[PDB]
Order: sequence, then C-alpha cells, then structure tokens
Amino acid sequence: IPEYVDWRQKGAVTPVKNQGSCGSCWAFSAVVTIEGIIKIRTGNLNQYSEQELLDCDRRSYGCNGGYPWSALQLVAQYGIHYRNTYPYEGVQRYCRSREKGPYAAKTDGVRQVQPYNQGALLYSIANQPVSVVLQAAGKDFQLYRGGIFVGPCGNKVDHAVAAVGYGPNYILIKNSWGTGWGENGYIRIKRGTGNSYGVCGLYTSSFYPVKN
Ligand SMILES: COC[C@@H](O)[C@H](CC(C)C)NC(=O)[C@H](CC(C)C)NC(=O)OCc1ccccc1
Repeated sequence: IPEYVDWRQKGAVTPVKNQGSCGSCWAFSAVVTIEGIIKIRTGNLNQYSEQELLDCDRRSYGCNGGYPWSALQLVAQYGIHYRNTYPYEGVQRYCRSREKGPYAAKTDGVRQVQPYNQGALLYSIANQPVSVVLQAAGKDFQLYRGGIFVGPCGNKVDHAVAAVGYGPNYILIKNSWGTGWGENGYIRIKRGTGNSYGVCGLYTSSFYPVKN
C-alpha cells in the first residue's frame, strides 16, 4: 500500500455535510463509505441519504446515536436512495423508503476491520473510505481548528466519522460538523504512537461496505 492516500483527489468523496442537533453521526459515517465504494466501482459520485438510514434502521436509535454497521447492513439488504430523492430533515420521521421508488444503489456486504490494530485500518483505507469511531466529548476536539490533532482525549468513543485517507503521521478524517470546523470540516488525527487504542479511540470499531 502507498505512503499517502487522499480519496478526495480520486473524485471519490463529496462535500462536507453538517448534522445539526441530530445524533445522526452513524448515518453520515455509513454514507461516506457507500458514496466512496460506488465511485471506486462504477465511475460516478452521487450523494446518498443519511435521513434514510436514520429513519429505516431498526437497530439504531434515531437521533440518539446508532450503529454504522447496522445502517451499512441496511443498505445491503434493500439499498440506499440519492440525497435529493430522500433529503435530510434532521429529525426521525417514518421509513419513507419504498414510497420513493427504486433504490439508487445497493451493496453486496458489510465488514469489520480487525480492531485495535493501526495496520489493518491502513490496509483497508487504501481500498476505500471506512467507518471509524472516536471521542469528541472533549473541549479539545470540539475546539480543534487545524494541524495534526494529538489530544488530549480519552478513548471513550461516541461520535462516528469516516476515514478518507492517511499519511506518514496522520489519518485523514471527514467529520460532519460543517466546513467551519477543523480543516474545512476535516481533521488529521495523528497515528504511529504505538497506542493500541489509537488517538481518541480511533481503532475501537471499523467497518466498510463490500461491492463486487
Ligand atoms: C456543546 O457540545 C457538546 C457535545 O458533546 C456535542 C457533540 C456530540 C456530537 C458528541 N456538541 C458538539 O460537539 C458541538 C455541536 C454540534 C456542531 C454537534 N460542536 C461544536 O461546537 O463544534 C463545531 C464548531 C465549529 C466552529 C466553531 C465552534 C464550534
């Protein structure tokens, strides 16, 4: 695998979304990977529906956090709709899936990256973006604003986000707090500190969609 990886220059990642009061992170996380895997496969980049997972995942908790591996499972059974087709309201409203017609895309599977292992997490990122979790409950993360983030932060992972790249001493992360946070909505969390947990918890749970 290469030294550097930045999915954005491969035309495989879309503009930074904001999630608002909703604990929709999981959806926003799972969607970045789907958008990426498909462009990687097909050749076209299209925004997908976070609101769709948020409303149709029976195993998550709507605006009260959820499990990106279940939402990612959701898009494996049925599929996902374009973003304009089923736009983001930011409140959980009933499952308007079928009532919208035929899904925009569907994936072959979901998967787990061996946890607490910064190496597996790099093999994977070098194929397509991946769902990753961390800790943002802290003032430092909330107040981040550029440069390589090192902390301080615990390992009490809450927030869900996506990894769209890496370099020698950082893992490029796409977060959903707008473009007026971090590096235009992005954050470069440092890697290679030996910590088996990863900075802020970055290696506690990682999943990605399979697409033949
Ligand atoms: C008041 O914060 C308490 C928290 O725990 C929760 C986090 C939860 C998602 C785990 N809230 C936040 O992090 C807030 C609010 C929004 C943007 C999510 N984020 C935030 O303030 O960062 C965005 C920001 C951007 C530019 C200037 C100042 C702040």
